[PDB]
Amino acid sequence: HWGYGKHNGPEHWHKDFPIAKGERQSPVDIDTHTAKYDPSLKPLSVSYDQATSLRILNNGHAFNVEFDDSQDKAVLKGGPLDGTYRLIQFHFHWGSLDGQGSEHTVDKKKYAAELHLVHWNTKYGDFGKAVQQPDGLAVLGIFLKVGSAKPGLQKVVDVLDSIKTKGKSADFTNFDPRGLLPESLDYWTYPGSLTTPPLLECVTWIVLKEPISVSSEQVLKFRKLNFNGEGEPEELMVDNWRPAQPLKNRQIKASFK
Ligand SMILES: OC[C@H]1O[C@@H](O)[C@H](O)[C@@H](O)[C@@H]1O
Ligand SMILES: OC[C@H]1O[C@@H](O)[C@H](O)[C@@H](O)[C@@H]1O
Ligand SMILES: OC[C@H]1O[C@H](O)[C@H](O)[C@@H](O)[C@@H]1O
Ligand SMILES: NS(=O)(=O)c1cccc(F)c1
Ligand SMILES: [Zn+2]
Repeated sequence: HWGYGKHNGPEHWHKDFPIAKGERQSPVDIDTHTAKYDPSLKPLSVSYDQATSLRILNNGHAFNVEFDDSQDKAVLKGGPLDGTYRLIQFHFHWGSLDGQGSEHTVDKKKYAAELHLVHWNTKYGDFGKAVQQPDGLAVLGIFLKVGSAKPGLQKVVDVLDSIKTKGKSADFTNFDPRGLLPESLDYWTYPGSLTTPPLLECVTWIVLKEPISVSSEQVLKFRKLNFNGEGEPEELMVDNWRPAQPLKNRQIKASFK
């Protein structure tokens, strides 16, 4: 099964998911000097005040915080997006050390981790139909650097001991994802893909320029999770990131002059 190890990691994925070598794969390096300000991008609207979180799950690759997406609540609109995209889950990618962990890079810089808030285009009715469409998904990506603690992350940190191994879940109601955002919504955007199998080319990426700061202790607790299930040999859940992929025939646009 796919994973991040030497024998099943990103360099192997193409054998079962040939789109891994496709024309709009993610992540990419964001060259900040070649990214061009796009005056046509509409204002971005992150509207999370009515979000309904439900559960946190260790899926053997990362942990997902899942949201009720049965009606318009937490939604992402504007920017490059045509229509309304509903929040379904967020998760992170992170490293074994603070010097790596992000999927996107900024002028080749790797951050300690990267948060992905995943949304699907409501015109397609359900996530499964959305991932059959070129404009089915929008992922809001946020870099994490290590410094001061992020208060809005601590509830996540503090529940991880209850979902240590693959297949474990816990109730995670009444969590406010607004506490994970930076101050500024300046962003870069480009068309890409899921960064894990099945690597589907359905995503409008919106990557915020301003990182959030998290404490060393917060990210260290991410690294205590396990890729394996209960009773199996312990494999620490670290380095669950895909490296940057070829930009090919794409341009990265900036929301800011
Ligand atoms: O409890 C987390 C969040 O859930 C939302 O549904 C509420 O409207 C917010 O006020 C609250 O902060
Ligand atoms: O032909 C000129 C156009 O080239 C495109 O590649 C750029 O995205 C546009 O910003 C530019 O106006
Ligand atoms: O908001 C997410 C979670 O935070 C804390 O773990 C609370 O104890 C729990 O009740 C809540 O579900
Ligand atoms: N890492 S990611 O591209 O955000 C992603 C991968 C797979 C499924 C999904 F909903 C989101
Ligand atoms: Zn992701």
